Amino acid sequence: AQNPNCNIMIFHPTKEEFNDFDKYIAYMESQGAHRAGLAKIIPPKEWKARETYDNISEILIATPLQQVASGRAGVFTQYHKKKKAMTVGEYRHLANSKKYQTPPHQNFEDLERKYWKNRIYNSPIYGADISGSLFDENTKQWNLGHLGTIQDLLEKECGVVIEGVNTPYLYFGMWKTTFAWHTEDMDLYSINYLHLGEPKTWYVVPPEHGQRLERLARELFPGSSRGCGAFLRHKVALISPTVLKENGIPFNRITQEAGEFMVTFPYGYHAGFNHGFNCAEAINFATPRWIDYGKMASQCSCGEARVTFSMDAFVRILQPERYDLWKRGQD
Ligand SMILES: O=C(O)CNC(=O)C(=O)O
Ligand SMILES: [Mg+2]
Ligand code: NI
Ligand SMILES: [Zn+2]
Repeated sequence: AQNPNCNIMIFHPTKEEFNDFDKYIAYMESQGAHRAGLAKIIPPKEWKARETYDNISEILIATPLQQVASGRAGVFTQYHKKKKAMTVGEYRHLANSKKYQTPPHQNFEDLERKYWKNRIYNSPIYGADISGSLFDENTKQWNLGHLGTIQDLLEKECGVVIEGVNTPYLYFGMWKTTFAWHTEDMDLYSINYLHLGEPKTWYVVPPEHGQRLERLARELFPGSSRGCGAFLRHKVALISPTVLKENGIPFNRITQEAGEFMVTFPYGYHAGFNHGFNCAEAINFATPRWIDYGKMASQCSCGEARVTFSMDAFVRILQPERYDLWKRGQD
């Protein structure tokens, strides 16, 4: 069995190996990459996502989110308070202000220490889930706006034609902006490209150990657990590496820098934070190996998780028994 300790693997494809996306994903899995839940892909040196980022300031963040924390430093929830619209140029200036900017630090480890010590005492503003792309249309390799769609994968594998579309999303971050512990909708893959700016630190639990994280989360967030049998789908709960180590949960960590891709694999729980002003692009995708994970994915039916139009069909075809109750949650 390849990668039996479930370490995060890092890949350096050549320009020739960068042509066929599906084939490279299947290669990475042949080497065991999926066992970690997360992999890093460093693009060939010849490749570029676009020529420059000099003209992005007029993108609108229509609903910036202020991430307000509650709890203790290592075990907290966050709620998202909606703020007034602002441009990317305005958001960048805000990120760089004395109130919100990255503090002085020695290296990524010192910054990680400061994040876990101090996150709860501040409320950084995140521009999340903005439909759009920063890949140039002429970029033919690993262009997250030109991937094969999940609806077409389900059709190729299972023969059933369904409605829905699959498009990318932009994330504009600042120091302390936080992504809570989650897997993807329907336990899909994700791919994330850091277009510009400061790094993003990731934490991940191997898929084969995801239920260990779920059981800890039910202990640590006991009212949320009683409210919903899949409450990590709400994307609000944080648990620090120190707490995970104290409770024996297997995990790994890695820092993504500008110019690098990360892939999350089906049922790989992940969480993390941004080091300073940055812009990432991400999208979900599927392969043949995902289909069995989709059939088994938990669902939020309490009504909190409220998700895309396209997830309807996935539930309807892969989880017909749940369909009824899950749709009660979504209406
Ligand atoms: O970058 C972020 O804020 C969160 N992204 C992801 O969870 C992802 O790509 O799967
Ligand atoms: Mg612009
Ligand atoms: Ni994710
Ligand atoms: Zn719920």
